[PDB]
Amino acid sequence: VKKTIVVGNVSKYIPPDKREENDQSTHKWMVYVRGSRREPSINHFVKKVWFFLHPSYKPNDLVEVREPPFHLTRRGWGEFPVRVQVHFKDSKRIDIIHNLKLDRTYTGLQTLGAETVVDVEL
Repeated sequence: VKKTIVVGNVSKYIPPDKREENDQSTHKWMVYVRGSRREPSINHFVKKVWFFLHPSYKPNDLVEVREPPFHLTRRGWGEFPVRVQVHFKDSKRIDIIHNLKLDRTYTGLQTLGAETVVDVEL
């Protein structure tokens, strides 16, 4: 019946020397869809997830993940709203907007950006 869905992102700063010749991206970010802290795995009631990205990611601005974990990894230089559509196995689809937050430690280590928490009724 009642389930918690968390859409979050981590990111790491890419130091200037470690950036690819043809890629001016400052960060590598990962958006994730998980359950509660108590039940992080959502594979048993989530069929797949669609990630709707910023137009700059065209033609790959819509990414489908059907196999857990429900993660998307990309490089970028900007914060934008990531639209996440979660498809449930029994019943139905819900849209979650996650405002991507990029690392400001500038350590080059992966840090938690932000988490968007929603309660779904099913």
